[PDB]
Amino acid sequence: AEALRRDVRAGLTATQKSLPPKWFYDAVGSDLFDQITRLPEYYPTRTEAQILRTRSAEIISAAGADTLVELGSGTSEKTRMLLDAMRDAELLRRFIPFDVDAGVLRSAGAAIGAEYPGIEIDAVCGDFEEHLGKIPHVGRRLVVFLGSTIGNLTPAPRAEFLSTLADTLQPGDSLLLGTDLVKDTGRLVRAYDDAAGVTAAFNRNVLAVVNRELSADFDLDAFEHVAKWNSDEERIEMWLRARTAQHVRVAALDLEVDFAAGEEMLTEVSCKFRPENVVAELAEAGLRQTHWWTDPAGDFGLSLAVR
Ligand SMILES: Nc1ncnc2c1ncn2[C@@H]1O[C@H](CSCC[C@H](N)C(=O)O)[C@@H](O)[C@H]1O
Ligand SMILES: CN(C)[C@@H](Cc1c[nH]cn1)C(=O)O
Ligand SMILES: [Cl-]
Ligand SMILES: [Mg+2]
Ligand SMILES: [Mg+2]
Ligand SMILES: [Mg+2]
Ligand SMILES: [Mg+2]
Repeated sequence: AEALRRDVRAGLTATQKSLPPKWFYDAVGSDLFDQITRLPEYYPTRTEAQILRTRSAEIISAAGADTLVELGSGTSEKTRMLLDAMRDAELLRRFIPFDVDAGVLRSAGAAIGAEYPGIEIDAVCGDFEEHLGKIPHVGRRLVVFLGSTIGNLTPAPRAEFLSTLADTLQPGDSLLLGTDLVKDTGRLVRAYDDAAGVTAAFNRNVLAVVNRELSADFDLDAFEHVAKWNSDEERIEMWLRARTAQHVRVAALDLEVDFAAGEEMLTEVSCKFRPENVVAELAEAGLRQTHWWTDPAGDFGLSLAVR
């Protein structure tokens, strides 16, 4: 609660307004993201799923893990391919989902616990930039971070995250990391600006979160969804653009802020990767990439790495 107060105050009073994307993921937002994963324009989920379908047995063989830790786990739908391979290999003992959204952990924990009789479920609620120490150091761990969620951190915080995560890995542990790759810029923008309007609803939902949690009065349909490709930084950006001037009261903060007509507020970055740079970022964090896989079109990459 304090985290949200501080993030919203800092974000809305900055000259370039912004909100952190972790706050998209309340119950409504997590469900909207689940819908995003099945949009025709949003290739990341099905392409990473393709790689996992092909490579899960190999990944499990390489890792030899009895414990799957998943960061930003969400519904853990793709994760079931890894869990199935761990069960086939007679290795699976434990699943540790980690997420900021307590609801999605309760749902996924319940489902996975039932689908895999005899495995321990130990859900951890937290922010993966601050609370990795809540994850138990137990067993032989395959730590999984799918979806290119690592791209939702800009380069300095990403490097700090990776180094911190690397320092939690013991010998015998492995990191499986999904990274979305640089590609045609039209395909990229459309993946964040679908015909169905679902991404736009997901984006505007951060305003609903602030409205509810902090007693604010954002008018959601006064804000236009804008997805941009930033070619200098090689990242997708999501923005909310005020269609007309807006006066917003955030009552829990005793705060009033103004949006000019046309004023844009940054709600998310999604950094896109060049394959050879993924090796370098891992190495910088003290991790040796041991395997690299891509889908048949080269849209998406999956790394396995160790200390
Ligand atoms: N800072 C943060 N700390 C912990 N979880 C976060 C987070 N920011 C986002 N999340 C969670 O990470 C997930 C991002 S969406 C990705 C979901 C799923 N792993 C997939 O690959 O499809 C959501 O479940 C969201 O609630
Ligand atoms: C979760 N993260 C990987 C998504 C979040 C997202 C999807 N659409 C808009 N934002 C992405 O950056 O593609
Ligand atoms: Cl819009
Ligand atoms: Mg059996
Ligand atoms: Mg209005
Ligand atoms: Mg309205
Ligand atoms: Mg538009």
